[PDB]
Amino acid sequence: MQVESLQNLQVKIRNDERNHSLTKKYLTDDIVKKYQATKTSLGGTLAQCVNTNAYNPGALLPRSCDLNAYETFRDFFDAVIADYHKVPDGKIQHPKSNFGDLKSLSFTDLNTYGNLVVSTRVRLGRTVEGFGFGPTLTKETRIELENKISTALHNLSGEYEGTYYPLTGMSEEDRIKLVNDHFLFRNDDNVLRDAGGYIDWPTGRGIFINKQKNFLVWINEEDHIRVISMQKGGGLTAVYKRLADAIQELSKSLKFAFNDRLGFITFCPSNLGTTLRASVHAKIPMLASLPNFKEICEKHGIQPRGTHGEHTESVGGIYDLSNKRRLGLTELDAVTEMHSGVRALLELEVMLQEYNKGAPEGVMPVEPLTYLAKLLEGASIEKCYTRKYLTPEIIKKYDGKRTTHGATLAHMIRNGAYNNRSICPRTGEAECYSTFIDYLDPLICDYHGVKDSAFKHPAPTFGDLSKLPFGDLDPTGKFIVSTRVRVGRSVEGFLFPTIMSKTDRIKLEQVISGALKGLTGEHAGTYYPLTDMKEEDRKQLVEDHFLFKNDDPVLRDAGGYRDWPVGRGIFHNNSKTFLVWVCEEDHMRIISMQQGGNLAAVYKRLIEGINAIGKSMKFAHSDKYGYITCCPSNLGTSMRASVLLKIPKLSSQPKKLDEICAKYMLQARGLYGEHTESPDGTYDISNKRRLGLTELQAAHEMAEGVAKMIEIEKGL
Ligand SMILES: Nc1ncnc2c1ncn2[C@@H]1O[C@H](COP(=O)(O)OP(=O)(O)O)[C@@H](O)[C@H]1O
Ligand SMILES: Nc1ncnc2c1ncn2[C@@H]1O[C@H](COP(=O)(O)OP(=O)(O)O)[C@@H](O)[C@H]1O
Ligand SMILES: N=C(N)NCCS(=O)(=O)O
Ligand SMILES: N=C(N)NCCS(=O)(=O)O
Ligand SMILES: [Mg+2]
Ligand SMILES: [Mg+2]
Repeated sequence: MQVESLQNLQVKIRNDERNHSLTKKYLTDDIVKKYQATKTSLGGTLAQCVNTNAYNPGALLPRSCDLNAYETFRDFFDAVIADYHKVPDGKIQHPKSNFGDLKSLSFTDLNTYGNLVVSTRVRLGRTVEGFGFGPTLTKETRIELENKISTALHNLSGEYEGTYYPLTGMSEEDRIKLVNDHFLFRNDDNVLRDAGGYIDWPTGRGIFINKQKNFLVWINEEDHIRVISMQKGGGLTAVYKRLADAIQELSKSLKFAFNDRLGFITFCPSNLGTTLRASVHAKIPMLASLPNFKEICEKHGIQPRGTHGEHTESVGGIYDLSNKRRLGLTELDAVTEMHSGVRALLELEVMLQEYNKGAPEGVMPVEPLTYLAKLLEGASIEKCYTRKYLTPEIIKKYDGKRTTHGATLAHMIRNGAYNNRSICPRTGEAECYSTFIDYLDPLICDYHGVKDSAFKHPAPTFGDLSKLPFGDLDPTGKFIVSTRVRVGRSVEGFLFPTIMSKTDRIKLEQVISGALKGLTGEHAGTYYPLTDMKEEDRKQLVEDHFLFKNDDPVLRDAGGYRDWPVGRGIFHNNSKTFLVWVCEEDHMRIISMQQGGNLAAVYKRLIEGINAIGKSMKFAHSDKYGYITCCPSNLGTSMRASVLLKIPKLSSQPKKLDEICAKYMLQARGLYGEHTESPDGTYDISNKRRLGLTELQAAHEMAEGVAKMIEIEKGL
């Protein structure tokens, strides 16, 4: 196989902005210098290994010119393997082959759990010693390999009797039937092609199929052999045993390449070790719809794969589920993990289907309350309001309940269950605060530090915008970078961004963007739908502290990134002193900011903007809780006044900082908001409480708070 010089290949890969491969990562100048003239014992080169990465930016891994590539270019492959298979401290290791004691082995049929499994499949790969892969085979040696393999296949015992169908002179209608029946590989794998997988096609290739049609072998496609066991239903025990017996019989007729570090050698580094992939095709549309679906799979040791294109137009929800691991465990370990992980996922799909029977369409489905309650147990009952008030009495009273429009208690604790460092819930609609009042009301009192709960949250009280109890603090630029004040609002009649539907978002955005487009004067500006905004535009505004971020796991697991990015947007005036996030955590976030410390100018611009917006829609509001929001922490005024405060460096004593914080009902966030760290010792310094006080008071408790936190400056 003739390819470009290794150094050309490295340039192409490196200058390709789209390439994010492990090849790119580890194909270093040192590596290229060390290996550029080196040949394997079968005549292969590192260039032949990485060729495909140069022409397919999407591929994550290299391939191998032949089985000796792993040893000959070890500095390169070990790095790639250690990373991909997540090997601890790069001590790559693989245990001796072990399928288990077949006569005593039994796994429950996977259709026990909701009867969702169309079919079950297990496959292995093997390399035969003394032969190269695509880059280093000749036409005649590939045919010799093919003959050696088919010969051993014909000598297989009774259950494995069948027919070998070479790919050469097989009709295009037989081939296309076999592929759709899930029996045969496809033709169109560009990664494989540019790795040399289709040289001299179709000679030396074929498929073996037994009479029963539940065991089959691919010769010289992606590996020397791919050995496959499969049938309808969820009978994994039978599928596994059939595979294991076949490969043990074949092991006596063929010498398979095996490595003490890497296990069985394969063409792609992804398949080293067991090479074993045990899979089901299962109907799991609700589990598949969850925000953290992939991570839930990963956590159970399972990789999900789509099946899009394998069915008619209206067939959905069918996924390939398999053990993610290959390397550093036995075959028995692998299929056991597959079986435990898939069972758990399938059971979770049954629980979701039961628990969300009858819920509104497009509304996020949720795990059962007692399931999420158990995950929440990894959170601290002293820091986490979400857990502290989720008592056994609460679960008993509220499990099974829905608001009028479908919100549950399970919904609002879900972000906490999956992000145990998070400390507040995220509600689904305004009606949550009455429906689930026994849980939310004492949490609300605790967080906001209500002292006399006999009284209403004050009516909206913004004060006289002409004579304010603060003015320009007027600093230098020594402590305060930028002054900012924001409020959240909800629109009556709409579910919150957590569980609202796509169609809801489209209608909400229309209401709000309409009002925003009509703002005049200092508040006149442009609305930017996230659907039309470029990725470097968006990231600039985010790093400029103007736009909300799109990768917060806590908001993601609460439902807030569903149907992304439909109905999300940023509005701002030309100066960017006034801004509105449409449908992030809340329906609205109305923001005023500028460089400097002039809180009064910032505050005034904010209040004027709120009133103008409020002409076109009714904000959700209660006597007890004031302006209602997604998170209970943002009730009342829903107001957060803040500056980014360079305190070099009271950070030095983060307890002199935490004391000076608890002492004002103020909160410390990172440079880029909550759940971020602070370089520079620069701190997001805001008033903590928003309920049980007016908008003037909230901003004054901040002013006094910062005025004082500053003053412990160069007395230091
Ligand atoms: N559990 C299963 N039941 C039926 N067919 C399957 C199953 N798992 C995989 N397949 C089929 O195998 C073929 C190739 O799948 P692929 O994802 O490349 O798996 P592998 O890498 O193990 O060959 C496709 O037709 C796919 O539908
Ligand atoms: N005083 C400030 N100056 C500049 N940016 C700020 C200030 N306060 C908050 N931000 C930014 O606003 C964004 C929102 O983050 P977050 O902490 O979630 O605040 P909220 O959601 O209450 O608006 C973040 O990028 C944060 O860095
Ligand atoms: N083809 C296999 N075996 N894995 C996919 C890796 S890659 O094509 O993304 O490099
Ligand atoms: N409501 C927001 N964004 N944060 C509350 C604090 S936490 O729940 O994210 O820990
Ligand atoms: Mg495949
Ligand atoms: Mg936020």
